[PDB]
Amino acid sequence: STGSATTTPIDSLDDAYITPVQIGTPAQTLNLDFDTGSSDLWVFSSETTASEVDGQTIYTPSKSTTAKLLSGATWSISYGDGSSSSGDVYTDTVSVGGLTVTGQAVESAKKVSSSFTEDSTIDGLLGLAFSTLNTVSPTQQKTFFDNAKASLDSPVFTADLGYHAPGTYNFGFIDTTAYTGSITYTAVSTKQGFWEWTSTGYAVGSGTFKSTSIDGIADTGTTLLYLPATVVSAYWAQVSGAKSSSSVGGYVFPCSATLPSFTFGVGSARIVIPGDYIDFGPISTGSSSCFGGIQSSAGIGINIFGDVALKAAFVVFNGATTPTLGFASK
Repeated sequence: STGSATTTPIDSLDDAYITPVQIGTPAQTLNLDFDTGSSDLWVFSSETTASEVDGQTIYTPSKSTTAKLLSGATWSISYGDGSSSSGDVYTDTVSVGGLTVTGQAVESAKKVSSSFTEDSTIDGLLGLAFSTLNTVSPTQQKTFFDNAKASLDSPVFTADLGYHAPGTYNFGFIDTTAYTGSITYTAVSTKQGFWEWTSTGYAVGSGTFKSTSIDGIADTGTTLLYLPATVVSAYWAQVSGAKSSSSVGGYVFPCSATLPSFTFGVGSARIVIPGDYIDFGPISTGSSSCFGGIQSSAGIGINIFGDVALKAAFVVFNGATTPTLGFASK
């Protein structure tokens, strides 16, 4: 089997991407944030505290003839941005782009933090990291990809995120029309539960490539590119007027600037992020100070190849017995 679904930016900045997902019988379609940095499929629901729902579409398990309470199971998750959610668990039928899993754990939110409530466009998350990170207790549950893997034509999914445009998540096949050149594969460590790999270095604009190992994670659920302070300083030093602002929470730059590109290494191959992809617009409405799309990871504990980086590439998440990651230009 295979599946193919379009993923769409939630706003004009590409702050995140939503993909429609069919849950239950008859189908209830929710727009979920596919997140290769976590491993829980959770949704706004008829059980979510009413004051914490503001425009989202909800899953109502009582209206699904295939829903079943997973007795005793609870979940609770906290994300790197300080947001969180928690609740109980049903199993139900879940379909993405024509690919159907029966018995998928659907984590029903009883509580969500303010940032989820405040984002009316995201109805929940669909985790695509390794199932060892799933938070369901006392019986950990499998991701959608883990459950579908055996049925797929090939045990892979691909992320093709658009810049200010829709893109595609495919399951079970590699669309050879969706990228240019060849796909360069690189090793993955699953020891932390992430799609964790080592970039071979970077360049800023037309500058020379610096060969240096950068361990980080491929994370479709993080907006920006978070890299070591040395790398980020070298990038922003090429932008007149750019500075790190403690009050804003990262590097800012004059909105009148033209930003240089940023290149990262994948083995001997190179992925070029155009400068425009690094512009996240005014820090507040009407400001001439703009927020940078490359930020320091020094306070995180891990480097994060988020959407800024991934949307410059066609990315293969290879879930073979030994997982690997593939990157191609497009």
